[PDB]
Amino acid sequence: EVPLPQLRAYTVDASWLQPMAPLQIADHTWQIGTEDLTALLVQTPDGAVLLDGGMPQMASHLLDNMKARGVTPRDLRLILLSHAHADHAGPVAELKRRTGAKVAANAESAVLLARGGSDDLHFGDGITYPPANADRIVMDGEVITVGGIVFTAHFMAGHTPGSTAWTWTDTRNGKPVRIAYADSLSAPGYQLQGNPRYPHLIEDYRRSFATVRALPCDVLLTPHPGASNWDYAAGARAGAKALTCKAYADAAEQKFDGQLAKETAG
Ligand SMILES: O=C(O)c1c(-c2ccccc2)oc(-c2ccccc2)c1C(=O)O
Ligand SMILES: [Zn+2]
Ligand SMILES: [Zn+2]
Repeated sequence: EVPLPQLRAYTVDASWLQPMAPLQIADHTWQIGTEDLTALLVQTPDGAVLLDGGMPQMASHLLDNMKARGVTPRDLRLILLSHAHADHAGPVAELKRRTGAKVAANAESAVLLARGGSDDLHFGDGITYPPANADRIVMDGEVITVGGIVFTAHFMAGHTPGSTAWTWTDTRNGKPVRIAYADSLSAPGYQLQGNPRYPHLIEDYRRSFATVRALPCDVLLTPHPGASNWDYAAGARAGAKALTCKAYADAAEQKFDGQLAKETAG
């Protein structure tokens, strides 16, 4: 007699869990996550913003990196998200408890976050994390301003219903740098065609390729840094091979077209 299987925790490559010191992207913007998961701190004269936190277990590390940058728990005003999967929104509930941060997100991301990632359209209850509530709901193209860094939301549904690119203008050497944090355009293990839980999935992805291609994009960053060819562990060379938003979108569309063909064959 065979019992039901134990629960299996989702495990990741060691580099996804490997702490790194803050890496400066532009005058106000730093990577403060691990070697292989993005978590961006944007520091202003009127508080700080975090875009993504990575996995559930990264909360204390993020807080240590914030302190190294001079940002206290009270100083963190706002959390934004690329999308609400465990590997990017992991530690959000814990950060809200340990800091002043409030969460702004679109309705789709807020609903999935409130679920802690459960009942995912594709992963089901396979990748759950602690639930969190959003404090503010944002619409496509809506702007949020903190200390004169202006973040604009660009909905790019597909990877999740609520996938979002966040764009802002920072500086380097007194010159503007248009940063684009574009969400994932992967479909890992997804049923793409005739999916009853996401009937217009393909059309949403195609529109999202177009959105990403057109973003204001001097520097592209992605939730998984490898997708945009970042190597955070390479210090001074971390961003040298980085893709343009146009190149990222083209590569993603080519991979998606291959996946569609394999699906039809399978
Ligand atoms: O966010 C996702 O859906 C992806 C995840 C993931 C999601 C939740 C928990 C653990 C991993 O891994 C990957 C991934 C796995 C291996 C290599 C690169 C990315 C994802 C992707 O392709 O977007
Ligand atoms: Zn994801
Ligand atoms: Zn991911």
